[PDB]
Amino acid sequence: MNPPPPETSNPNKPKRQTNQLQYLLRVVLKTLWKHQFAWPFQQPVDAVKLNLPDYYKIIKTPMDMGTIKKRLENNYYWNAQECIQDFNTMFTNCYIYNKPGDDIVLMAEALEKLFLQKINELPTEE
Ligand SMILES: Cc1nnn(C2CCN(CCN(C)C)CC2)c1-c1cccc(Oc2cc(Br)ccc2Br)n1
Ligand SMILES: [Cl-]
Ligand SMILES: [Cl-]
Repeated sequence: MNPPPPETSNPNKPKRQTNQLQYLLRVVLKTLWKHQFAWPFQQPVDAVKLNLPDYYKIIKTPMDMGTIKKRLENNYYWNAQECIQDFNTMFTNCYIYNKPGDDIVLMAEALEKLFLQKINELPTEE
């Protein structure tokens, strides 16, 4: 069975809108989401429908761009580092579960390269 998705709403959690988080939504997330390789990463892994009974035995910190998108749109984060960590968790999970040269890994690698290019221009906090 699938676990509940990562949290995207939590009223008592401290949270902010910073200019860096706005950049992560308007530039970084937007760039990755439109890419031809984004689709596997646009929602949590459905281990039931993909017939992956081992996925959530192996991946204990799941993350995906649908969750990140909801977090950014709901202003769930305190800082940019927390969101950057979510992206890095997503990529790392893909590399942990899959094998070098798999199609999904080639896709994650292309998205990660673009991610790195965009976060190099993360603005100074205003
Ligand atoms: C994210 C993410 N991380 N890992 N995976 C799967 C894990 C299982 N793998 C099976 C084949 N291995 C054993 C060689 C495929 C990749 C996904 C994911 C998420 C949503 C859909 C999706 O569908 C596929 C995408 C591609 Br490209 C290729 C096949 C499918 Br099915 N994959
Ligand atoms: Cl399953
Ligand atoms: Cl493959």
